[PDB]
Amino acid sequence: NLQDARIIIAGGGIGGAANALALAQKGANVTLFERASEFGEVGAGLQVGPHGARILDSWGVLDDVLSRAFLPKNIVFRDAITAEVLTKIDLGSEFRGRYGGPYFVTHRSDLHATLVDAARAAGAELHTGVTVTDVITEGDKAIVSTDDGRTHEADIALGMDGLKSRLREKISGDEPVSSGYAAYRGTTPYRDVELDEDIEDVVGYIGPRCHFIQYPLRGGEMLNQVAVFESPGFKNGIENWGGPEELEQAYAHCHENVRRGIDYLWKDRWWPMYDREPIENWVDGRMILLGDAAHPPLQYLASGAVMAIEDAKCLADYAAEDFSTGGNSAWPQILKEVNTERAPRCNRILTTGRMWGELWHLDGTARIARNELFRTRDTSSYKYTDWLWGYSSDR
Amino acid sequence: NLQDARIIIAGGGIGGAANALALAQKGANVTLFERASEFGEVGAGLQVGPHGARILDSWGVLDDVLSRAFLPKNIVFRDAITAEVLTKIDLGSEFRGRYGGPYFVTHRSDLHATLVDAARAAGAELHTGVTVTDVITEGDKAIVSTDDGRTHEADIALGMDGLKSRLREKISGDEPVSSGYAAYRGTTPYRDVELDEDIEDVVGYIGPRCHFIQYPLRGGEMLNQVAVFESPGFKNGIENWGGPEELEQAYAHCHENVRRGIDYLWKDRWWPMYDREPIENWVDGRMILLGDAAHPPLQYLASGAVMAIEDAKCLADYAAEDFSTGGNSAWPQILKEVNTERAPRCNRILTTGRMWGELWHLDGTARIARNELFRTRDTSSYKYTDWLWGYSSDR
Ligand SMILES: Cc1cc2nc3c(=O)[nH]c(=O)nc-3n(C[C@H](O)[C@H](O)[C@H](O)COP(=O)(O)OP(=O)(O)OC[C@H]3O[C@@H](n4cnc5c(N)ncnc54)[C@H](O)[C@@H]3O)c2cc1C
Ligand SMILES: Cc1cc2nc3c(=O)[nH]c(=O)nc-3n(C[C@H](O)[C@H](O)[C@H](O)COP(=O)(O)OP(=O)(O)OC[C@H]3O[C@@H](n4cnc5c(N)ncnc54)[C@H](O)[C@@H]3O)c2cc1C
Ligand SMILES: [Cl-]
Ligand SMILES: [Cl-]
Ligand SMILES: [Cl-]
Ligand SMILES: [Cl-]
Repeated sequence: NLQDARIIIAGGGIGGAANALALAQKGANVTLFERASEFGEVGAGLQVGPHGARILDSWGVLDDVLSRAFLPKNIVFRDAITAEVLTKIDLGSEFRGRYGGPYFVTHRSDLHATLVDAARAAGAELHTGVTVTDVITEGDKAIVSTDDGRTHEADIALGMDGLKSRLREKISGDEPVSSGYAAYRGTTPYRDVELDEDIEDVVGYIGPRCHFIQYPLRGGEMLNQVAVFESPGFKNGIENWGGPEELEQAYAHCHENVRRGIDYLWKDRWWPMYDREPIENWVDGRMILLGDAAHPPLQYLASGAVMAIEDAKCLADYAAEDFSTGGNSAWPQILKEVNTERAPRCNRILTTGRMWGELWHLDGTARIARNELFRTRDTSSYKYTDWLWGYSSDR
Repeated sequence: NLQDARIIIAGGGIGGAANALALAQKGANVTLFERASEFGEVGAGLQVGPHGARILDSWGVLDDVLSRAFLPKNIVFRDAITAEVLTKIDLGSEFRGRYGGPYFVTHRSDLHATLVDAARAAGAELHTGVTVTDVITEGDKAIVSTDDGRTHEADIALGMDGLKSRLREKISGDEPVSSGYAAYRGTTPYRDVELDEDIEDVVGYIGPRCHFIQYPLRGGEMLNQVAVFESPGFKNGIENWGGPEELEQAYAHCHENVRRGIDYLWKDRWWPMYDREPIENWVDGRMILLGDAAHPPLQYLASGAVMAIEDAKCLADYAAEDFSTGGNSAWPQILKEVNTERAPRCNRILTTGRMWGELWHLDGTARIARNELFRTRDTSSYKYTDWLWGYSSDR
């Protein structure tokens, strides 16, 4: 356990919250600073495969998250032009047996609140409206600066300040890499969505230069919808690219079931999709980058928040194992071993995820090939998914 | 049979020769005019699947063609960058049982000579150094004009004057459509080719914007090699595009086994690859277009000469069936019924063949998808090939 340990976490998204929870459950003294004046997340869906669900269960929060989640029976891929089913991933008891938990979907806001509440309950000291302005390592401590003029001492600090991380600048000068794709979301009362057939699955329509995803939330009462498309504005240097004037033309070539979806999306806000090139080293002295600060992906594998959750589990587990015997002096080795375990995993998600989205967005003969590949696969095989959903950091 | 019938054939390529043979075997009076001063073909390979081999057998010439041919055990597709086997089409006894004949390869020159010799033996009157300058229909006869100032009367005329057909202008004003790809050939003494492993198959290396094919000829004594690549010169308006200064860069990204091949090719001559858009109607009065004049493909399905051979069989069979009972008056109906049977078949080859070559030449994620599609297929299935190799015109 981590009783005598002190950890400061810079950032209170899903990542920082999950780390606060995992560390406080080991008995660590955890202080978390969040920039925003309240804890919160977007009131729309995310997907959490068994690689995240098993970890939530270990922390004792999965039952509760599920009480407010939805349990899809399958992930279903459809052609966005014809609406034809291409393939399904069965998320039933064999899936759950194999991977040690369910594949679920829920509101980001609910998952985030659940984590924050559990971290507090476990002893974490969370602070809102506080920005971490610097982290340095001096001797055997991290020294953390905040925007109220204070400095704080801890054993280690976690840089969990997201895609636009400034703490990352201590290690890398890279900038976010634009995908040229933009994401829109919507949640609609389920019954207000014009549906030809009801939805109890995660449905992904994949088409030339676009996709469209639907899934139920909150026990089937709401439908989450997500539209991702290639922005022509981006290729022309528009700074504020991907705006809603692009949506109608971006989908004009798709099936009516996809085109009807667009009307339900929120149009006041969107998410231009960026990632970063993979980096191996996430550690600067007694600071480690985790979550999107270390490994921000494009969302094709629906695993960014899951990776941040995995990060928490690995950090807490490896530290509790080694700090007990080696104390504070052991922290740099612990960070190194966490980085060595996590980088190959997460960097494969970044890179493979780019290829996976490309595979979705093919046109022409390439689309013909992709459709037939999906149709004819051995659905009993897990070779395309075991690397993702079957990973564990357990040593 | 066709005893009282008179047919004039404009063109003496593989198509015209095969039609001369098929018609003369039915007892028709056949006169064939060829522009060139000698009958001949290129001294390099072509492939003849069972859809052509069965027909040659019916005419009694397959045994003889085979005595000078090669019988590959498989068609083998390899990735042009890695040289990895992707899939094989087994050409063994089950294949031959299914499709009614062998898949063989031979010299174009030999097949052509064999057909010409057999057409002569069967009674066809062949003439070299004679160009057909016009064909018109007057009453119940075709009237054919030649470049020695003569005119000739027949019951029907076949326009078999190739990709650059002028007779086609009677029916369509279309021009050849450039693929932007160019083909080079070579034959090398088998033993002079630097081979890591010996070849007893048709091998197709398929890569980004290029392919490379090898197969043995003449009982394994020579190796046929064919290089097809996307010409940058074409996209820049070079009239004489696809020249050999393009070959080295076109293959630079390929595996050594492909790159070594280029040195063996003839560099003095090449074949810029054109086809035509499919047309339904091939008949103008008592003239019918057949062979490349009617349906010139890109060569990805290795079936252009085979289609011309099929044309001959259908024409001869359908005419012999109906002329016997209806005489000369029946010829326009016969041509219509031959056109109705042949156009959907051949036009599917034109169109599908374009998609098939595109499938070969994919890059990026599309190539990744295509490779995996090929690898994982049900090799016991014939669904990708029965339309091609299992067709018959028999009614
Ligand atoms: C359209 C879309 C769909 C997605 N869907 C899925 C999905 O289905 N499943 C999945 O697992 N993932 C998904 N993701 C990925 C997931 O959203 C992210 O990977 C994940 O939320 C990252 O969490 P984080 O805590 O590392 O970073 P963030 O969520 O960015 O949190 C960083 C926090 O740090 C705060 N902050 C910033 N700087 C400072 C500072 N200096 N001091 C203090 N606080 C600071 C910010 O206010 C923010 O609260 C998706 C992403 C997108 C864009
Ligand atoms: C690189 C390449 C590879 C190929 N490989 C294969 C393969 O493996 N298998 C396959 O089956 N097919 C293949 N083909 C296709 C095949 O070559 C052609 O489809 C076929 O040869 C066409 O035969 P044809 O008799 O209709 O026309 P052509 O071969 O063009 O013959 C037309 C003839 O008419 C003559 N002529 C022209 N105008 C006149 C006139 N006015 N009067 C008299 N004579 C005239 C010409 O001199 C010529 O001899 C390939 C083609 C290419 C380019
Ligand atoms: Cl993601
Ligand atoms: Cl992801
Ligand atoms: Cl051809
Ligand atoms: Cl062809």
